[PDB]
Amino acid sequence: GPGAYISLNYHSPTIGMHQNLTVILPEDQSFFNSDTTVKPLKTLMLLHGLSSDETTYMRYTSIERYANEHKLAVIMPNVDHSAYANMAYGHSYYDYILEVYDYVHQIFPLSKKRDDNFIAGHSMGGYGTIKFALTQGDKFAKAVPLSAVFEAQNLMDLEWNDFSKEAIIGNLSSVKGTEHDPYYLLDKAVAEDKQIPKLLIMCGKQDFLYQDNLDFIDYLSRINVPYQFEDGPGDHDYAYWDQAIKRAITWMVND
Amino acid sequence: GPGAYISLNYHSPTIGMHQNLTVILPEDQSFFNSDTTVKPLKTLMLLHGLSSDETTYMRYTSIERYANEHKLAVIMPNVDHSAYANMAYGHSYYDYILEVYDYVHQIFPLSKKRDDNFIAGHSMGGYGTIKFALTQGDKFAKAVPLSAVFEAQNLMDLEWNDFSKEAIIGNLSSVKGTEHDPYYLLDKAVAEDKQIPKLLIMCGKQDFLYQDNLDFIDYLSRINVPYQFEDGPGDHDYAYWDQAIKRAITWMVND
Amino acid sequence: GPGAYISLNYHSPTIGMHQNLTVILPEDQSFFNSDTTVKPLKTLMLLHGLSSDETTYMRYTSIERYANEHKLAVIMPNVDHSAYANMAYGHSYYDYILEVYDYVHQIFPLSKKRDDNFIAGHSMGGYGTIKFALTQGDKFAKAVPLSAVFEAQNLMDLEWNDFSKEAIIGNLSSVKGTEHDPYYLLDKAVAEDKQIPKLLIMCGKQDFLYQDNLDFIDYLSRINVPYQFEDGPGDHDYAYWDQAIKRAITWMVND
Amino acid sequence: GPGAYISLNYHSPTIGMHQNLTVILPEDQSFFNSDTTVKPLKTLMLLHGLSSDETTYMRYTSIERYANEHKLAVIMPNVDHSAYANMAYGHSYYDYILEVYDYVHQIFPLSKKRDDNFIAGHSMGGYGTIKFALTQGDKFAKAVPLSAVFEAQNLMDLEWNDFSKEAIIGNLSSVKGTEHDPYYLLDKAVAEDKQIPKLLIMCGKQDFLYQDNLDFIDYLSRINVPYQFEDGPGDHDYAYWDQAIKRAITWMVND
Ligand SMILES: *C(=O)N1CCCC[C@@H]1c1ccccc1
Ligand SMILES: *C(=O)N1CCCC[C@@H]1c1ccccc1
Ligand SMILES: *C(=O)N1CCCC[C@@H]1c1ccccc1
Ligand SMILES: *C(=O)N1CCCC[C@@H]1c1ccccc1
Repeated sequence: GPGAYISLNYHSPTIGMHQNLTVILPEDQSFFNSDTTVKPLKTLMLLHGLSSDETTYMRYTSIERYANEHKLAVIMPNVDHSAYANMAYGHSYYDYILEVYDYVHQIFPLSKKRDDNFIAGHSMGGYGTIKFALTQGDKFAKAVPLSAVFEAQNLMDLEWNDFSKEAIIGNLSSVKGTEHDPYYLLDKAVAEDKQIPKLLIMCGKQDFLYQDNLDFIDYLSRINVPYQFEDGPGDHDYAYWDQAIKRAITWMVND
Repeated sequence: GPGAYISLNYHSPTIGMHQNLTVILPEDQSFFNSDTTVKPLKTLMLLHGLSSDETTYMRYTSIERYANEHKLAVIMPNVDHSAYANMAYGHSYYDYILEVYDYVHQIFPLSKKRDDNFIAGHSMGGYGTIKFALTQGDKFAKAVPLSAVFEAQNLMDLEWNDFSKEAIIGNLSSVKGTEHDPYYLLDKAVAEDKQIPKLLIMCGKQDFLYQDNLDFIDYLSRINVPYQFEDGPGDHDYAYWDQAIKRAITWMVND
Repeated sequence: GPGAYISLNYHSPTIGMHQNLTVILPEDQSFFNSDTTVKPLKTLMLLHGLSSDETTYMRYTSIERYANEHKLAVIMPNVDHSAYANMAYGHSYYDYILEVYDYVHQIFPLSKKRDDNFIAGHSMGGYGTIKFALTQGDKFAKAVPLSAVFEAQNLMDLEWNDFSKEAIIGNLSSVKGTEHDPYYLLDKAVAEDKQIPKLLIMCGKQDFLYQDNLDFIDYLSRINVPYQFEDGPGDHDYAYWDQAIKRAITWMVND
Repeated sequence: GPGAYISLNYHSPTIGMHQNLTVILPEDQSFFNSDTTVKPLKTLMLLHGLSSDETTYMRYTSIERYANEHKLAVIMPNVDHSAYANMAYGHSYYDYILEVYDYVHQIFPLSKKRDDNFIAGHSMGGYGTIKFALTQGDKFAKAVPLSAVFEAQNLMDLEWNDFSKEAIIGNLSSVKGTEHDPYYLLDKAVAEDKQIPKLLIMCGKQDFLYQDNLDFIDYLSRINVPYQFEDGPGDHDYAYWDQAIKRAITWMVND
């Protein structure tokens, strides 16, 4: 089963600039028959890590092959070094992901039902995934952080090439207890009885963030929030993310 | 002002291969608001000439700027050296254009009303435009051949690099009186009382097809088919088609 | 080390039209220092199968990841339904591959040494690979047919979607003894003592072309031409070609 | 004149992320002769304005047609909302432009002589053009600011969609006397007997930056810096920049 690979570049009203976006749209027989109603596809929002962009999942994995097999549309935006935040000094990249979600669901044949919408991503994108899962729980039925950063201070303190902590968080001395802290977002969601998407958290056992993942699922267990955790051999690279996204895609479309 | 520039590559069931396609999709406020119904856009099917492809209108004109002013969606397929024919030895490129039409109208917010759908193209694409206008009149309200080939044997006998006459028409010596002949298609459309689209025919006065164009509008006049004809200085190049397509787009979107 | 992914569209003098080409160019520190001459890279010409195009290796495999690991440049042209032949009724796609080879070696930092240049491909592209291996042996030190068609009459008689046998071979009754026959090309290469590139032949055991590959390597054995043959589980799909190409790239650069 | 349109995406060591870049590469015979030495092309570094990106010159002008006509290679990078600065809280985008210059001169057949290299851009890109002209005068023989901002404080105090002045300049209350201020860069270039490329300054008379351009040219004569200023009807839009780059390209190439 094949599909369409789509590169879109549009002027975003939220971030004030042209920006590239890539979309995988699997083929359906209704797309070629003008007398049939388009039946909308299940949709995955997929978020890249630091130093990656909207092209890197396509280049370094076989994701389109996996998505085609499962009739899953995949949306891959670009957010730079933003950590998926409305940046103190930068762009409103949190709001941007929400605009991308609304835009593709308006212009493409994508289901708008919560049960048909998922979010996933790796490293900074796993951090982004858990932030959206805990603040936009009504938009996604399932969320898949891969090799995620859950202790936000480890992301902000990283000395990554050309990376600016202050652009994201400004003057802030710590992120604990703020909108940047997944532990705070999680306590907030439980306290307000928000829907939390079904969680499949994956991380390779040789990954440097492996302890970070253990600490977070340990906290989830202690506050009685369900999840699936899958580890096994793997490091912090696209060889691991290629295999994990294949497993994640199978899990999201099947129950 | 702003819009989306879209590159699509999908596996076409009609031509049995992956093929690239370009789409210009102007922005509409309904595209960014999940609570409003999408307002479908007026749509232009735009056909390239021989040796061009799906990228060349973008590269050699400012078509996206003009389309954006008038909120006109533009579909630009690729058909190789086919002359928009179901080839004797090749691909079913006539059927391909009908497939592209149904496909983009299924997956994008494009109006399906006849009054909102137009077709245009230059040289071999003007030849294609008049063929679809005279055989698919129920799909297009307006048609704009630019520097078109109306006497088909000029194209079939043209001595262009790597161009194969026989791939298109096979062993046929002449194209007159066949599906490849716009005069025949025209006589059959009038004889069968088919709806024929509103016609704007343009061609520069220094173009080698100028006299070819004069012959065709003279025949249109003798069989009581209306048209508007625009000439003036210009040759067979993108300096002319950049100008001509800007004027054509204003004519299409305005009653 | 991540490198560059490059999409090129240029007007080909050989096939008389614009055509898309994709290139993977791994990073070399000399690319960032204007005062040095570029260290020319090893280069692989990679040929797609029928119904694929210049984007399908990127989309359905992780080839860029594998190429980056081995600092291997990769050239991926598009040749439609041509079977890499100068078509009886169509385009001169055999000559086209030679033009692509000359073009990318002129404009990119690619080694022009025979020992640094390789060719590979699957199905129709493995058939193309073996023809180029046996007719351009001075240009390639290694050749890797994957799931190749070696008995050409099976591809010509294949009834694939919109596939035209006469477009390639015209009025020929059979392909035995012609330029289209790899067995003839092999006998001719041995008879004239042409250099034959180092051969790695791969085919999945569940592939319908498996017996066709066994027949060909048996003939190679009987005329004392060396080769390495790799089978194992796998069918005729990109799941198989994703890791045949990963093994092939390791084999090509490590001699 | 036909040519190559090239999209490149590479992981930049300077800005720590994958980034897209577009390149226009006109044809020369030597690109198709394996036996001739490639003749290096004249090269234009072309800088977009605020809210544009690496695709917008190709989409909203006919620049490739003009460049092909004069055998001019054109490099179009993306620098987001950076104003071509090494940002206080962001990316090292000044250094990035220098990396791009070195990179494309290593991997493409581009002349490294000063007399063959030019720089141009509009609005924020005209501001960028004058900054590189006055700090990298040895890399460029000619520079063309189009509708530029010379009084840098107009750009920093601008109230544009999602635009962050503090990302660029930090706490600075004024830009005067700093690297962001073109008037200081000009006095320092004159003071240090630094080479100033030949200057063609263009601005439409209805452009809101027109008085800002008049002020700069009045200062240029006042201190003996030669220039040509070209005005005429035009506003701050791509309709004007389409003229102006067409005229600008003819001026730089012909000598
Ligand atoms: C993930 O996107 N991050 C970017 C570089 C590699 C992993 C890294 C990270 C490491 C440690 C803490 C947070 C982020
Ligand atoms: C138009 O598509 N054609 C391609 C090459 C230039 C003009 C040419 C044509 C010339 C004369 C008759 C038919 C086509
Ligand atoms: C390979 O490119 N061919 C295209 C379709 C799938 C395999 C097919 C082929 C099958 C049998 C004989 C020849 C070709
Ligand atoms: C140019 O790129 N700038 C972005 C918005 C429109 C013009 C604008 C600018 C205006 C005035 C001063 C500096 C920049």
